[PDB]
Amino acid sequence: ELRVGLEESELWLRFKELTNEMIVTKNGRRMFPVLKVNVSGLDPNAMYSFLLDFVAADNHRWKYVNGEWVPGGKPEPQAPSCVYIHPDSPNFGAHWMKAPVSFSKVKLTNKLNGGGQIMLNSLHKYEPRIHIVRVGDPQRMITSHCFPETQFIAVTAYQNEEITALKIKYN
Ligand SMILES: O=C(c1ccco1)N1CCN(C(=O)C2CC2)CC1
Repeated sequence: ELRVGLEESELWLRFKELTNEMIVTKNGRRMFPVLKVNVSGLDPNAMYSFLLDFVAADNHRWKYVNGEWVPGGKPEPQAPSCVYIHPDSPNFGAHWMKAPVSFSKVKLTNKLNGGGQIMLNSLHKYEPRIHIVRVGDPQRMITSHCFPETQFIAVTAYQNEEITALKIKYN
């Protein structure tokens, strides 16, 4: 059976309990924690590409008020479709399953200024989603897993000083 497990789930849950934040910048900022998954039940012989996108979680934006995240108004129009191709793509099942798949180089941005970046709306909540695309498949089979532990609010600057401190502690 195909199984995609979140790595460092305990670390992600430490951030999620505070409400996770990821910085977005003009030039793009790498994530901490880094999304990493373990994979079993691929065809070791088949070739696959790994894609990453970010799904908008809510029909509203968020605001940090009195040390609490609360609904902060109507959402901006959805960020454009941005898919990140894992740089090991395409590769054998055996490649993806032999060691955890790390999305260490993906950059989150609030400006479409190129460079394979992911455009996100500040003060909106997103949930990372990984797609496994089988290569040379006339049916273009794709599997999609969501990672609820990895939900975060995109921010131009950290709102919660406990998040700022956590990011420094574990990174
Ligand atoms: O789908 C399965 C699974 C396990 C047994 C039968 O199916 N898993 C395990 C739980 N997962 C995690 O990411 C763990 C929290 C870290 C996702 C993958």
